[PDB]
Amino acid sequence: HTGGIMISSTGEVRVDNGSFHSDVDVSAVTTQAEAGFLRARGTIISKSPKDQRLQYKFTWYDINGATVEDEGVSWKSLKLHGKQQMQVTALSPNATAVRCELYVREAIS
Amino acid sequence: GGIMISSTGEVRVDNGSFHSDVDVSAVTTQAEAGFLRARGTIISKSPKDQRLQYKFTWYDINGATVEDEGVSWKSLKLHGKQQMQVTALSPNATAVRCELYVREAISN
Repeated sequence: HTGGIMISSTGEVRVDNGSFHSDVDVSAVTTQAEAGFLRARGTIISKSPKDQRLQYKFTWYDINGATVEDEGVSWKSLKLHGKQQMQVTALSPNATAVRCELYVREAIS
Repeated sequence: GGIMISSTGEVRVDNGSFHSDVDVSAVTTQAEAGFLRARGTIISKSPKDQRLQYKFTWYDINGATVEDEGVSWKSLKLHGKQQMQVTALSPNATAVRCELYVREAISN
């Protein structure tokens, strides 16, 4: 038995695997915060009717591409209801961070 | 089984013995002989050979699809850690934007 996955260049990912169907869009940007800090702003949108549990976290990078130590930050759970959008945010852990990346994980069934 | 998606375009799937990992970039376009050339990069993030399929879809000023007879899903082989640029030319002058789509099958 097989399923399928389709990815778009805009960040949309859909999975269709037997009775399991998900369709989520993930994006993030950094905005300037105070005292030389950045603030990550992410958007996670479901485009499918059934509730979907997922987890997310941001990671941070400096000008060289090195990962910036981010103490006490782990994967956080969300239940996205059908067609719900959620906004997620994180303050940079130190002023050397120039960029963030948002990761989202979901269980395929 | 699970999937991980990133804001920089990575999609990683792990499902029993099935494993895939790729990154799909944003599309850029440029003018070319009265048409637009679309470009995207697909990057392997696995040390093993992968194969997937891709297609470009074109849109007009209002986001209506600009029908492209004949052109559909195409195969692409990616050696471990290889980076491949894929490209398409606009079918006609009403096309102003393009999106790149990538698909694969998953199993157990």
